[PDB]
Amino acid sequence: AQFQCQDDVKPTSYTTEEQKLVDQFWNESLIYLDQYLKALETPTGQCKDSAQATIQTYNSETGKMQTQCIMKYRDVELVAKHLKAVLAEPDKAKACFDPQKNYKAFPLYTPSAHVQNLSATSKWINRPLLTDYYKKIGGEIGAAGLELNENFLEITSRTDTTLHWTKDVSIKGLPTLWSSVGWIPFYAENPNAGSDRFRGGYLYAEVMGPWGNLRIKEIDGEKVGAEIGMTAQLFNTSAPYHYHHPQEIYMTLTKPQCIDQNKHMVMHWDNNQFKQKRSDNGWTVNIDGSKGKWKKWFSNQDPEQNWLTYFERNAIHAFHTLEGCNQTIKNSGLVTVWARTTAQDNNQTTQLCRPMTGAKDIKTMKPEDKAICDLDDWKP
Amino acid sequence: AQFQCQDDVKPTSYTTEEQKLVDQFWNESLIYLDQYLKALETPTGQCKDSAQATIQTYNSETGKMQTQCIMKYRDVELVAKHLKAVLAEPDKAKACFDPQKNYKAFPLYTPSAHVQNLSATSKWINRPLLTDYYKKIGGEIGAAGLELNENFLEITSRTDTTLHWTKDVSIKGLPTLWSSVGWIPFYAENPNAGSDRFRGGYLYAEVMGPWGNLRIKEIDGEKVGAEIGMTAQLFNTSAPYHYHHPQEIYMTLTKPQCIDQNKHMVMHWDNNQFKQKRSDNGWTVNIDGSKGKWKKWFSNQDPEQNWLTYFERNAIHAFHTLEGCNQTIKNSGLVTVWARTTAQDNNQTTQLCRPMTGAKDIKTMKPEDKAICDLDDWKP
Ligand SMILES: C[S+](C)(=O)CCC(=O)O
Ligand SMILES: C[S+](C)(=O)CCC(=O)O
Ligand SMILES: [Zn+2]
Ligand SMILES: [Zn+2]
Repeated sequence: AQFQCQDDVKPTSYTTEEQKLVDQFWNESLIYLDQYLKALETPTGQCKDSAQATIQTYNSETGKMQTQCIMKYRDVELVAKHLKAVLAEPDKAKACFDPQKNYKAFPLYTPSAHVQNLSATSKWINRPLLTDYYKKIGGEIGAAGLELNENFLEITSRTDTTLHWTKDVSIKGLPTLWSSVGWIPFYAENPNAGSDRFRGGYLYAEVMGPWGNLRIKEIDGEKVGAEIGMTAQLFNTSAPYHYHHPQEIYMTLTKPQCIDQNKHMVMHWDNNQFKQKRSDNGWTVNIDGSKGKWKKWFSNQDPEQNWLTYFERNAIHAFHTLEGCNQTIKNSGLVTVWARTTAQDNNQTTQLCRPMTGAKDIKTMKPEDKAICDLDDWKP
Repeated sequence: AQFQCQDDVKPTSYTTEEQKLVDQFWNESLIYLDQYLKALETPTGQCKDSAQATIQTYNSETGKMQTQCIMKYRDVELVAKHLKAVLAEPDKAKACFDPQKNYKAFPLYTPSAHVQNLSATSKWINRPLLTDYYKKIGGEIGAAGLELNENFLEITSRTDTTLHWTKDVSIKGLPTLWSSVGWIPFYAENPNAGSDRFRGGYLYAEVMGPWGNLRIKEIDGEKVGAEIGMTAQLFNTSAPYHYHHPQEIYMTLTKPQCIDQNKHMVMHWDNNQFKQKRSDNGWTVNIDGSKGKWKKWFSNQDPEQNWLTYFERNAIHAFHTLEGCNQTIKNSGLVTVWARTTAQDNNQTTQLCRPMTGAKDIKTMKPEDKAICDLDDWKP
């Protein structure tokens, strides 16, 4: 195969010792991507040829969850094809890999000195620390950011990978990877993202994709849409409803402490539980989960049975960690392997549904509050 | 100096070709022993006159590791004294060396044909192969033994000796030594030794000592206690707690792939973490590491910082390779330079702590399981 790297991949030269740190980063990245391929292709449930993914937590006509075998989607097929080419010619793909030590586009972080201490690679990369970031921010956002990042190892180690992975892909099994990838406080600066705790208590990182460590633009003339990484959301937080053009996959790693520790919702934009109105090149979708109506839209997540979910384009989705033992546990949360399949086409912006009532209660947004989602059409 | 060999050292005539093969073995043995001497005597840490050794991974009064400058121990001073005499008059000491080609006391092995082929000496010695030994045994012990011995060179080559050794003592630098010494599956036939994978996945060999290639009984009327060799323990294994009369020294060669790949515990018999009751001519020591209490007793091992440990008489110890990247790595383990200092006095038996109850299973013992150690007094 012929790899064309992204345009911000630059020639690099390392000392003998530095190259060992980069090679360990690369090797664990390759394990992550081989396990990712196996997670897609290994059959589960009643699917004969690939993994059974939840595509709607609540189908309006059936009143139950809806699944699909994940390799039925052409975009997922292409992700698998590109991972296979990467893994078959790793020396070629590695031309497109760098540790993002001097990445200028935007800041990338490491949670804490403790996390940094997990690997010589992470100490050498020397990203700014999120403990420093949230000390400067202060307030309730800073308190949530400190709770997550000062306890990041413990939160992210509460995982069970034994059923759907043949190698531990968590921070315990791949500590150089998790300690060295660029972590991003994606909601800390966004007032529309809801509560102070959710904004300070959310992080994600990208191993592979247009902004990750492995940045391949094309393989054999095909645009690489794969964007793979991880996410971490502190316990006792709720987020507003989300939607976006790119299709998205989540594999839950967290071993819950109670059955309803981690709940999630995904429903297609044209689901009859919502009200739709055509708009200039899009849809206005009204969501009304008031008076307990929201509860049936949310399903419990775990790393064995309800572990895999696939979001079609503009599907409405949310992650909810307020119920049950979230009111008593400590240093806990929701931790996933995350991906998007079409990162190089359409609009990648993560959109948030807004209060039907207005910016005023934007901070107290939960799944029971009536919301409005302004969807845009995508290009075929 | 005057050397008196052990009683099973016999005179043997060699052809010119055989003597050459014996000589190469002896020459690498002398390098191994000279490096051993330097590892004891070269100051490290805050020790001014000799190497800083860990003697307790967890002191109960301080809650921290405890160290000692290793030449403060009179038995270590005597190993150093006797190594110096060997190195000063190697022709005299060579009278007590033989390749154990026809050693009668018990079987000695070579891991595999591949390892055997690493040196003309080992091909000539023609030990029985552990690949053959474990094919016959079969089952889960045999599967572990084959995994270790089919991949012996890869496992034992994952070493970094640059910091504390001036010549590489690993298989990569002394291939005749490592391929020719007699390897022993010390736990393969011991039903008390714990899991089937630990039992098949353990090996040690003895260069110098009462059962080694160099078998000196006395130097200048002093009994030589020195017993020096190497150990290999396959990854993803744990062993029961150990104890024994002879003092013991471990120098870690494996370069870990995660900071917690290779963990060890050593705590003196009278450590207040345990409960002691005076028994007949000994001490009953009860150990309770349940509910995570064991974790603080175990320290990470590497060849640079926590590379040297010294076990006082009857000190409880264990080596634990279940954590972290042991759930992700392959063809890996823990490899050490091993020694005992008083191999000619008291009871040399390696003792194992047992499960607290009759219902408790040996095949599952891990550091977290309550255990009972029946210690015997030594002769002062
Ligand atoms: C925070 S991420 C990794 O951009 C994905 C968030 C989402 O849209 O679900
Ligand atoms: C003689 S052995 C097989 O090294 C005993 C192992 C130990 O007690 O550390
Ligand atoms: Zn999303
Ligand atoms: Zn021992």
